[PDB]
Amino acid sequence: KSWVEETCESIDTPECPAEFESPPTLLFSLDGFRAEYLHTWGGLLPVISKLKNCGTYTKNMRPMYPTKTFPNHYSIVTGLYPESHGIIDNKMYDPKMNASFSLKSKEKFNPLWYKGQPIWVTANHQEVKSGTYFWPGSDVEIDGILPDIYKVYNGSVPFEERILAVLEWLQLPSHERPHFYTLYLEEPDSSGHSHGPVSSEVIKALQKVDRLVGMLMDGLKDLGLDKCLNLILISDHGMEQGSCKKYVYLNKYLGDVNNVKVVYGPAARLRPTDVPETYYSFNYEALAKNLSCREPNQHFRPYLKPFLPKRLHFAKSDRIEPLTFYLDPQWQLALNPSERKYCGSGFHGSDNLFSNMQALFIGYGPAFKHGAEVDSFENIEVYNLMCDLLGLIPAPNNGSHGSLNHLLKKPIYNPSHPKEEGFLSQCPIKSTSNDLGCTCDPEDDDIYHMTVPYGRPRILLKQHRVCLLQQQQFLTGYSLDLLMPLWASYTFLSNDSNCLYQDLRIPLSPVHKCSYYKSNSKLSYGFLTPPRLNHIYSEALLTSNIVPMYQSFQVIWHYLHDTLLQRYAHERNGINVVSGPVFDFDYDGRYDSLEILKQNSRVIRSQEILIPTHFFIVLTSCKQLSETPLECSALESSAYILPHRPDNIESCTHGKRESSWVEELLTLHRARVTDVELITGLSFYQDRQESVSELLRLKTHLPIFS
Ligand SMILES: *[C@@H]1O[C@H](CO)[C@@H](O[C@@H]2O[C@H](CO)[C@@H](O[C@@H]3O[C@H](CO[C@H]4O[C@H](CO)[C@@H](O)[C@H](O[C@H]5O[C@H](CO)[C@@H](O)[C@H](O)[C@@H]5O)[C@@H]4O)[C@@H](O)[C@H](O[C@H]4O[C@H](CO)[C@@H](O)[C@H](O)[C@@H]4O)[C@@H]3O)[C@H](O)[C@H]2NC(C)=O)[C@H](O)[C@H]1NC(C)=O
Ligand SMILES: Nc1ncnc2c1ncn2[C@@H]1O[C@H](COP(=O)(O)O)[C@@H](O)[C@H]1O
Ligand SMILES: *[C@@H]1O[C@H](CO)[C@@H](O)[C@H](O)[C@H]1NC(C)=O
Ligand SMILES: *[C@@H]1O[C@H](CO)[C@@H](O)[C@H](O)[C@H]1NC(C)=O
Ligand SMILES: [Ca+2]
Ligand SMILES: [Zn+2]
Ligand SMILES: [Zn+2]
Repeated sequence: KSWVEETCESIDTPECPAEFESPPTLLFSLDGFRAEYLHTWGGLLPVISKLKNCGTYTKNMRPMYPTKTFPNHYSIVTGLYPESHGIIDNKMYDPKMNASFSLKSKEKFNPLWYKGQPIWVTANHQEVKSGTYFWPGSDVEIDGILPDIYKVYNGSVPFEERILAVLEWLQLPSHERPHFYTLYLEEPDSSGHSHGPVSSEVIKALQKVDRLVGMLMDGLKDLGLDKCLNLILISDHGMEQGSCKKYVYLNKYLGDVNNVKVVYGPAARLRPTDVPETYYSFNYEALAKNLSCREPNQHFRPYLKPFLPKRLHFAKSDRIEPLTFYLDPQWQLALNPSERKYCGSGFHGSDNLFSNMQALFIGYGPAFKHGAEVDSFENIEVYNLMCDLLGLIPAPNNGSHGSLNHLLKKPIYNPSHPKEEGFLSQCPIKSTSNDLGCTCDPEDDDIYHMTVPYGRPRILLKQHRVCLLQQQQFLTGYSLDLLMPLWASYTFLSNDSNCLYQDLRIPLSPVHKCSYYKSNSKLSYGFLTPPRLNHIYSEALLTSNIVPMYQSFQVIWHYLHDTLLQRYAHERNGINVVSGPVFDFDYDGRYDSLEILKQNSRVIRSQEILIPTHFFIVLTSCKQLSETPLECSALESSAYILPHRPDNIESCTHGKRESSWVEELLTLHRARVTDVELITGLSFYQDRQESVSELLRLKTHLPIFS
């Protein structure tokens, strides 16, 4: 009986043959295996389905941006964002090197492109042999290290020969036998491109890849290793059906120009022709503004590199062009119709939150649970997972180590909460009482636990001075070094102007007085905590609850609290809200140091002001609608990092449908709670009853579009 014909068998304890001390780990990749494939064509894939039913499976695995082979395949083995490991796209360019990158090119084998530290390099430093087969970055030597057994990429090599090659390596002597293995197949990406996600060719491809995996499992069985191997069946990205009618050509707005170069695709980037002579000299801002809101329902959008949604983490790299394009699903962008390969073929590279861009993940073996289905997770989390499977100390990556513990029978690493590095001090009443120049028209522990029911946010800032200011409706973490609130937490239940009051607990600043704010200047102040809470709550009009805010953002901020927030309280039976300013001028996704904060502190209206680049807001509710946010058994989190812009060009307000463009902006700039943590230096939910690993799972979560 073949392996696919046999039923499920619990591998609680690894049954390894002699000469094996511990189960090896094989990374089997199926390029272009969209997540919807297994959802829909499960009855046609008996081998893949059994690995799913007897292993650890996830409906959707979220890949990196852009959704391309090389960036994702390299992000898997490095656990790094594409902006950090160097491989931004299949085709890219480095200005500082004056060299282009391509799959079919000599620059591909240049070690100056590959940053970070892949798993095979990590394994080598800790005396662990590795045998790879056609994995991106295996041909090139990183840090002067090459896998003990490698093969320079040759797509002409038959798949059946690739499997046998790995099977031959598994038989090597105990001292010369690799402990980590990789496998790569071009299917069903190849068939996906030429005929589309919904075709007879992909079905034939899926069945082909399915039988090929069955051959591997039969091969493992004949070697007596079917219950002694950890298998991770993964993919790089999904597949979307392209159309000729749904394509964007830049020439229609620019003309047959030759001063700009466009890397075509659903994730388009733009660089000048005179490069690197005018790589920085070229002002992209004008071109971006000249391309925005040209169509009534435009399916593309010009984005300056720091203005992209933070969830993508696609700014802090030299190779990424300062001008990018975000496109709607099923849409690609190019300069001229000649540059593009084809318009009506299957493509990928779209937003990583799109339904069809989702990838595959199946963990099978003694280390993985049997028939366990978990929630979605990013591919950068797999790096740490493999380190635990190979007994390796992971290199510094972007994955939350320990967040995938629920996949393993016996988890190896037990994570802990980050210690508070902040210098927590107290702010008593000391300075009474200045004139604010404002016109106003006519015990403690119980209120604490009510405002921060999951625990106060911890200050990961080193070594920032923070005070805890308690009110009757909210608790705010105030900064003494920046003289403004870092965060404000409050609970909003299902059903419950030019005037201000001086907070005697904080030092007075010239920007706290209303006389500072005129009706002419676009810059004003906004509240972190809505004043219409619970008559009218007056402590929300405290000076310590205001932050510098553009008038254009107030359009979004008011609708967020006056309309959406109240609706969410009815739908989710109340919400706990934590809000605050975000300062990331270096667009790296992490909080700025005191040094760079002072460099970006503008002066306006004769006063020095540090204005936020973004504003974060985290919404927390109960998974059980019968419970209020003060009595959650399990949490329901959703975070947002909203861009603080002087205007609303990104939204195309023109037509004046306020209720439409705002919600679309919120959903677009949704982010992981971890993303908010990383960019603000705060830690949430530390006093929550669930374990750290569970809380990591919660904070690293993102909803899939469509
Ligand atoms: C995802 O995960 C990845 C990996 O963890 C994260 O990527 C890492 O980000 C950090 C923070 O940005 C990076 O650290 C910085 O490294 C830079 C560059 O290093 C080089 O910089 C100069 C080259 O021109 C040079 O000055 C440096 O030379 C020495 O510098 C000091 C001297 O004592 C020494 O410590 C170094 O070892 C070098 O010998 C160096 O060649 C560096 O410029 C940054 O310095 C900042 O911080 C230091 C204090 O540590 C401070 O003194 C400086 O003033 C400055 O503020 C900083 O060290 C790191 O390189 C990244 N790692 C990888 C592998 O990419 C990424 O942040 C994560 N992303 C997200 C979204 O979380
Ligand atoms: N290691 C590699 N080196 C060069 N090309 C590769 C490698 N792996 C896959 N490819 C090619 O990349 C293409 C698929 O990439 P993608 O279109 O982004 O899904 C196919 O043409 C593959 O043959
Ligand atoms: C940049 O690269 C191009 C193409 O190889 C080359 O023609 C040019 O000389 C290079 N410029 C510099 C500054 O070296
Ligand atoms: C690629 O692999 C095929 C099949 O083994 C082989 O015939 C061919 O020689 C290889 N190409 C190169 C460039 O070596
Ligand atoms: Ca920063
Ligand atoms: Zn691919
Ligand atoms: Zn492809």
